[PDB]
Amino acid sequence: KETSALTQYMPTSQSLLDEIKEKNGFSWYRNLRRLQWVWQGVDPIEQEQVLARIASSKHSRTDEQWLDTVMGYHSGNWAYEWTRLGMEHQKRAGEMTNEAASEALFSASLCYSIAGYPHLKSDNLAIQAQVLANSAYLEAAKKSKYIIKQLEIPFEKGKITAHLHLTNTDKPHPVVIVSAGLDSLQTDMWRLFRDHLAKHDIAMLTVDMPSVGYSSKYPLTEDYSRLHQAVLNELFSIPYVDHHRVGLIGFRFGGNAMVRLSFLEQEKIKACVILGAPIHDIFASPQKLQQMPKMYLDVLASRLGKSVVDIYSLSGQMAAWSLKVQGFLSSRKTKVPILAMSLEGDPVSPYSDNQMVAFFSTYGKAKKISSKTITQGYEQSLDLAIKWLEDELLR
Amino acid sequence: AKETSALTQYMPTSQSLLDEIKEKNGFSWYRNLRRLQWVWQGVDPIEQEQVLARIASSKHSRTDEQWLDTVMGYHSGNWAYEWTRLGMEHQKRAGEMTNEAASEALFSASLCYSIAGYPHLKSDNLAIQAQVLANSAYLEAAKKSKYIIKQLEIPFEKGKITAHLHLTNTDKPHPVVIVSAGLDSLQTDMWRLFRDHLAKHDIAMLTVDMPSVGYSSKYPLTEDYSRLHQAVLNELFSIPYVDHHRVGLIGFRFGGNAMVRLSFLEQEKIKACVILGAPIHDIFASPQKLQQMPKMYLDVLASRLGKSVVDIYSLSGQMAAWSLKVQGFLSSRKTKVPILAMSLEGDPVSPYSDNQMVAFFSTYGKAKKISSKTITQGYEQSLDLAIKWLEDELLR
Repeated sequence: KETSALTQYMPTSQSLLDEIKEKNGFSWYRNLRRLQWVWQGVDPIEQEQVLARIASSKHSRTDEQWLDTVMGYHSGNWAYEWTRLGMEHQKRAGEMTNEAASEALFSASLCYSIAGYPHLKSDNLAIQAQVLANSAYLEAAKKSKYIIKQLEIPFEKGKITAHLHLTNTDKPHPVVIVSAGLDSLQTDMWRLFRDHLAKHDIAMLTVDMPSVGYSSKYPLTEDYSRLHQAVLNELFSIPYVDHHRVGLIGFRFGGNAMVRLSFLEQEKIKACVILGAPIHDIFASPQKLQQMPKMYLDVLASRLGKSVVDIYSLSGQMAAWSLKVQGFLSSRKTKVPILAMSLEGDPVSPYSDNQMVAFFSTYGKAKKISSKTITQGYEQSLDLAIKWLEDELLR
Repeated sequence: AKETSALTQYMPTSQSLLDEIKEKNGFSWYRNLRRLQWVWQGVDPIEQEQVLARIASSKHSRTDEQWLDTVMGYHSGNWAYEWTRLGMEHQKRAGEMTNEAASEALFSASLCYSIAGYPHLKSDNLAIQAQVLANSAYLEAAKKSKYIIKQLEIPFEKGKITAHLHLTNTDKPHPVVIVSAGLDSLQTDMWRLFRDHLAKHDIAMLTVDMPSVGYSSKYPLTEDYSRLHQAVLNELFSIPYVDHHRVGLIGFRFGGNAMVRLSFLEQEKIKACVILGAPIHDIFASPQKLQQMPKMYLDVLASRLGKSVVDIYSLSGQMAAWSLKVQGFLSSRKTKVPILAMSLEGDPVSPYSDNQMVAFFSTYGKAKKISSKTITQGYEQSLDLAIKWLEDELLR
């Protein structure tokens, strides 16, 4: 029961899947995000090594065309190789100083998360890896000189778990609420804080979208930005944060959620940055959704709790996740300035989607993270985005 | 993230009592290591020593420096931390091994993750997450095993009961043994029992957590605490892999209390029952003895009974309801089920008088006292006696 075969599809969808696979010609089931995972903290060379071991394995795969589908839990297996790297980081933290061990443990946590990626609900190995990601992160916080508090907010018969990151507790700090993509965990953004936000005593408060990680028991529903509203409403009682200086950062669908929030809570938000967020295109165009890779569809099916999946039907009901169809991107612009960006060629977040967001935001801007230029590309774009958000917050 | 030994809340005079007896005993451990030796039969001695030395050697702050296993927080020296480290090593080695060896390394990993959470207190978050690691590793081990392990889900009281059916094969219906570990152990803690004992005669093992424990944590531990095992017994007719006409029961500690009770309630579908270290009457009928039990023992009782603040005086009084004698099972007529009741010499939880009582009220029943104090001899002897008793009835 290897990851890529866990999700079941209807006969006609199996045919569609086979065609998309043939058209793509990709050598991987999973969508590889090597650049982003490096930005998040994975060493390029260790990544190369892990992926090469996955790629070179002679063990049987679910689909030989997909290098990352070695079926048994042993060398070659995706979860296994990534878990081995995480363990290597975690072991080394043994006789290190607290700071160096803290960072070694944060790296361990990311490796475990990637090991479980895309985090399908039914994936036994991913479920276990998520635990490992969490324990590593909490061990890392134990050793860190920064303050990391795990907050619990009661909501709809359950509790929302968020992590607040502070440089100190000597005054309210402007705060940035962050939410990663549906296939990421809230503990995957330590670098965002340590290399950027921390530089100015700007706190980071991470939150899992409904159906993800700590929020896995909250269904998505049409009101998928609700856990964030809940969290926003609790800020006033957290003395270490300045609820008057709240910024937002959303990745992928988390970004879609941050835009919604930017309209719903217009008067309480200072600024917002979204990266690679699906805003309208993919959701309002059935055929486009019908051309997405199986991994992306397995995630959507898993988060929505679809047992046997019918892509045709699914592609039809997603239009509701379009912020244009919802009616946010049509009439009045939001007072919240929004910086919307994504890498060139991203089918999930086309340039047009981000142009839309900027148009309906007072002072909004849509930048395209370019390639071909390394020193003023990915890393620089991220940097500027970051800088701009601060300015809105610190100013 | 409170440290395990500090999670249970006691009323001032109860804490006072706890402090007097802890001071009187002068024990160096919160957790009962002697008790843990049942499960430790699955982990290598050299590894036990190494994990325990790291825990005891730690310079990190403890809730109580008298109890070596109470290092606070998730870092070196912490109990869950150290055992989880060993579990991870085994898990890593498994991926480099092949066949049965790989299977066994994952079973070792699973058992280590389980030990990490011991005694599995409800509000213990590290233990809860360790339980997830235990369950995931157990499932990966089953996938690698040549033996068959089926996770069953039985609908009950607007819920589901999760049980694991272990089989040597599914070529024909097999005699089966329903098992219940204590209130401080998980149903997945018994791979050894099946692999090294039941398996030789193709006897299947069906594990089930008692109410308030593991997979059955959401089921309150009422007075009818044998109901989940009773519901599982009824599903047997529908499981073609088992011979519902050849069913046995093995109960460990409080689990044993539950199997005796079931042995009286279902005298026709149960062909034999064995219990080890089961608290049948003495302790629950003596509040004075209970009041002197170690804190970990009481913490477990309080957690399973779902108490918010604990009053040892009232709690000791509440337990009388658990005596099988007080319940009326051990008083009138004998049960037709053959019950073997045993415990080790000097168990303050399961005295010989307790087991003699059970044997008396059992037709062809027998009580036995394992005069040993060493685990090596006490385990093999008691278990060897158990399997023999079961085989005679079940392989007939």
